Amino acid sequence: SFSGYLKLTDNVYIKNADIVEEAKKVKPTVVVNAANVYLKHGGGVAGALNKATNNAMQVESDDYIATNGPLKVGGSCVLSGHNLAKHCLHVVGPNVNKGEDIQLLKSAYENFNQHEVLLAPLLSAGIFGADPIHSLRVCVDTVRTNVYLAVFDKNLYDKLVSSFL
Ligand SMILES: CN1CCOc2cccc(NC(=O)Nc3cnc4[nH]ncc4c3)c21
Repeated sequence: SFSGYLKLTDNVYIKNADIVEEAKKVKPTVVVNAANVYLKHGGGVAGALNKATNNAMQVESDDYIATNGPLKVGGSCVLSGHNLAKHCLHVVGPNVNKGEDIQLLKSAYENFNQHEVLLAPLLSAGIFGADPIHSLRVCVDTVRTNVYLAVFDKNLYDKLVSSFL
């Protein structure tokens, strides 16, 4: 199961880890992708997860969009986890660098409540432009199911733990 995580709350855990390496080791039921509405997995966590699947995540995602159209900011869809997990929950947090409303971050984290346990990144963090400290606060105050947060950057991980209320 998940190992080496620091316990933040009754249901939220955190670790300084590369989510691709973590997913390959644990093979969780659900890995969360930091998706955009088009499921174009070019960079950030999405680019990394898609590269680990040898682009199979992108081929599946393009068929999903061709059939269903784009997701909503704050929405999600469940697709295959390929070689990383049973399922991938593609969640769209607001991208501050595209001028999207940070208030949609709580709606994005509500998608996690449909799954009993998840391996996830902090939504809207990294190249999505939000404050990761804020994202962790919204995560703890919204998600009720068991969430294992992987934070790639060691310096950010230390800042998140040391400033956690
Ligand atoms: C190095 N690993 C181990 C297993 O083999 C593969 C295969 C594909 C990708 C990676 N990891 C990766 O790209 N990680 C990555 C990058 N940028 C990122 N930005 N934000 C998160 C985040 C994660 C790995």
